[PDB]
Amino acid sequence: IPEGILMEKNNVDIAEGQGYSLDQEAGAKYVKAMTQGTIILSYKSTSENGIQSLFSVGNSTAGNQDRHFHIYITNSGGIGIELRNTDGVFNYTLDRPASVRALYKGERVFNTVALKADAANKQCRLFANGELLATLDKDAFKFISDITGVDNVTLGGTKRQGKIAYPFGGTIGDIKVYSNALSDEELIQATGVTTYGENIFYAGDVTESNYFRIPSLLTLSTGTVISAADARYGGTHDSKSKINIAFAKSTDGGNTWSEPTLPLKFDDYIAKNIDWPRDSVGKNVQIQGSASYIDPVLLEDKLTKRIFLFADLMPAGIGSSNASVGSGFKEVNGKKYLKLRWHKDAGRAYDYTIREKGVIYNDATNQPTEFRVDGEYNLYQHDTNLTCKQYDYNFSGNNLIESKTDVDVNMNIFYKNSVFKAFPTNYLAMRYSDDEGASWSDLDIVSSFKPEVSKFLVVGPGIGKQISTGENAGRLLVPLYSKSSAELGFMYSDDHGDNWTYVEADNLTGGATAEAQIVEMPDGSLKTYLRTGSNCIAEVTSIDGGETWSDRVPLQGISTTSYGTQLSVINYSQPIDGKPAIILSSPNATNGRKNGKIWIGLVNDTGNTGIDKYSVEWKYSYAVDTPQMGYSYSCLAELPDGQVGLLYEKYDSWSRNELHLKDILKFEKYSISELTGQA
Repeated sequence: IPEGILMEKNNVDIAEGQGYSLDQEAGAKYVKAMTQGTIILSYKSTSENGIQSLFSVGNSTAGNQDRHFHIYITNSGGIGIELRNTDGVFNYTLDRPASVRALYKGERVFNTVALKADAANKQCRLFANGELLATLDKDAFKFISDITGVDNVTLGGTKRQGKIAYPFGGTIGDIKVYSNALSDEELIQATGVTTYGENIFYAGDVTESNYFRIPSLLTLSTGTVISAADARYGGTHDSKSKINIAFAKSTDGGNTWSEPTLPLKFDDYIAKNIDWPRDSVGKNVQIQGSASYIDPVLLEDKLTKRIFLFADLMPAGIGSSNASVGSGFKEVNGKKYLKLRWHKDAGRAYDYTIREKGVIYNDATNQPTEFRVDGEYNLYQHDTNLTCKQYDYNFSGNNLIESKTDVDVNMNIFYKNSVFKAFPTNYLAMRYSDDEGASWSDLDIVSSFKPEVSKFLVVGPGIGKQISTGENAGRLLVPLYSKSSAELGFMYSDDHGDNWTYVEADNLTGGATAEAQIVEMPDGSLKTYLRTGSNCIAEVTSIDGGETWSDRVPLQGISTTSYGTQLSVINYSQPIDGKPAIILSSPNATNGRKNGKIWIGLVNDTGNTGIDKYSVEWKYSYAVDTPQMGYSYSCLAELPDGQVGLLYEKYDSWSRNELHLKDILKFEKYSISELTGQA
């Protein structure tokens, strides 16, 4: 077979279920016998068929339905290949969910994909839209030449017993089939021709994390747009892992973003780019003894121009699921202090406290020890910083080995190997900045108020809210949720963030994930929209600056799942259709986190007093992509121009089949014209 392009076809429209024969192409005889090679194609799918073959080569005869090779896409954005010659001979498969998309800003768009079958390296690699998606290594390398009785080369389907299976519908922009294995670099460039939206954080940036999750986006009063997200190092698992909070800002209306920083991070475990296994066994494994920060909330005090970053602080090996019930604080002399356990004492003997100026006290004797903690909660003994060996983590088969290295890091009270350990429950941490992230204040653990009866009290990720008018104008609020005497809760500050007060919003003890976001009504009253464990998004109203809240009321007309998903709801500065408006983002499917939509709700004044004064008409909905396309957590922001920015997870973060995916946190912008269908 010749060196180079064996076949090339451009602009082929394929009617759903019909396919397209490439058997009369001059090079079909070569394609039907490839020992290795590269296939690159640009396509636009207009079909909702579940599995759609883009290109295939195989045996179409009776009883030979398992003898073929094909590159396919799914209506949910997955992409993969199957190289088969019946299961007893070989069945090589490779895929990666949420790799491609179907629609962008109201129109079906082209995607560029590529498969490289590299005989020399006994390796197969899939690429899509400028990204290397997956790799398959096989000692017994196989390709088309190994399929028995190949009799066809087809576009838009796979011939199985004379029928077109995995029917594609749409257009094949171009397809090139090479006999040689092109370089990854060529394929990255080749497929990178089609990209939609942009990335703020990405695998390869200075955060050193391969994964990201939980978006936070906010436009400051100065015009600067800031963002934050979980930098998830050990795959995409929720805490009881190694996770830091990343931060970035844009000073050009969301066009370009600065080099990311890590304002909230721990160093007990090294921050490194690592490929987390996605096989049925390894995908479930997570880092066991690392401390972490998870779920960011951004907020600005428009009077002082100060910004705040909040996140859950998880001690080594802790996640909400295994957090100990308690506050993590002890009251001495009528004041609450963080409790500490001396590593040589009994497992549950927290006989010390961190008092004023970080001095650690022996509660029994009520005398200071020779230890203290600085503003970072790192330990000192007689003015010398204590240190401990940093951990590294690597997979040895399906086992994740967490081993010490020779690297010394400052010993923090939240580390597994600290001489003084904090109580194993979760904490609420925050830092402030008066220079838009150039520098941040010391670590402020504001959860002294954590109910002693609570298992966990965490934040509702996204952004906080400052009341702009009325009796409580200036008050800062951050949404919370817990497994306690209350589920939904809030923490507010009337002194510009210096001190915070906890508020129970209900009396629910089930501990469901009541993540919520807050919007302000024209008179300064507040409406909070939250996820529930029912099949609806709930709404609660406050008429006293967030101190008391009405009972949950279902948000009629916006579908969701039983387990639910975090949502984003924000105020918009200009009226829409002449009325005050709020904007909401959330996946709209009743099962699976998919079919993300942006809704616009118009505020109406019924003139009634209190709780029933305002009614929101959810008049517009905007589908971001096709129904099966993944969409999980998100955060909206009104950009300096009239646009609405959107930082979100373009995949199903609930699915156990879509864990540990890189490049899923996307940033997109929409005008009100588009959102309202005006275009």
